[PDB]
Amino acid sequence: AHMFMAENRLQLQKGSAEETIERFYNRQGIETIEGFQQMFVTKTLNTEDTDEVKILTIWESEDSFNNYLNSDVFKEAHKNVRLKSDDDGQQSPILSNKVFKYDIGYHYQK
Amino acid sequence: AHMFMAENRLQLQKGSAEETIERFYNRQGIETIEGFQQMFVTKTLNTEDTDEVKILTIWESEDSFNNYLNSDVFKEAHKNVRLKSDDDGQQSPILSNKVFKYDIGYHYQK
Ligand code: HEM
Ligand code: HEM
Ligand SMILES: [C-]#N
Ligand SMILES: [C-]#N
Ligand SMILES: [Mg+2]
Repeated sequence: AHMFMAENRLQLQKGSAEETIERFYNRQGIETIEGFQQMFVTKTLNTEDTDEVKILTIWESEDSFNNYLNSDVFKEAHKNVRLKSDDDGQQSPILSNKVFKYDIGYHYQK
Repeated sequence: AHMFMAENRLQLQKGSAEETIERFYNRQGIETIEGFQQMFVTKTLNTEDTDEVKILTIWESEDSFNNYLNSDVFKEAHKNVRLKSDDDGQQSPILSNKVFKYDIGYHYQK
């Protein structure tokens, strides 16, 4: 069975990458989720006028990802997550998010 | 301090992801490079035009990755690689590559 990766790509107001990444430091239950293997939270290195933060999650299967999305644990972790565009998103530097999905065809870990 | 991720993004002819991914199964020395940690080879799902395959490499530092690019093993692994546009490359499904670079702000592995 092929592993699976999801990417949540966040476009952020310039300068806000570091404060946004810090939100991911403390766990909110992902460690309890069936099929979850790893998470990376990254800042893209470039000269763009917005920041880009990506959340990569590695899963034993797409199904395990799908089940996480429907889970109480996911819902709870995201209850206070808002976008700049939301009516109550005044304090949010998160301009947009876009989800990308991938088959992991090969993995090596030293 | 912070880990580092490099991405090589391969823009491929439609349908060629799987044959391309198979070329990455066999290690060619990257695992001997100081600071190398992990490699993922991904296929982007639900693409309708060109196929897309990404090679993600995870490093102890940007310096480690920089050293890999200068290495003999990098050279040896890539010596027979051709883009479709190369004089002898017409049969290659590889249309282009683009490199992206990331600071890893947070990582969790179950
Ligand atoms: C594909 C759907 C999504 C996945 C797989 C995902 C994954 C995750 C994970 C694994 C965590 C850590 C939670 C934990 O430690 O238990 C998290 C938290 C977080 N996510 Fe997502 N997420 C998704 C949707 C979104 C969306 C749409 C946004 C909008 C910006 C977002 C922004 C955030 C933020 C800001 C945090 C930190 C939580 C906080 O501030 O309390 N996520 N997410
Ligand atoms: C010049 C454009 C590049 C193209 C078209 C390309 C394509 C390829 C191909 C087709 C292979 C498998 C070779 C084979 O069939 O034996 C390969 C190997 C590999 N490439 Fe690239 N590549 C390029 C540059 C890069 C860059 C810049 C990186 C890192 C950012 C990278 C990371 C890797 C890794 C880790 C391997 C496996 C090497 C090993 O196991 O030692 N490649 N590349
Ligand atoms: C959420 N990423
Ligand atoms: C080469 N990727
Ligand atoms: Mg296909």
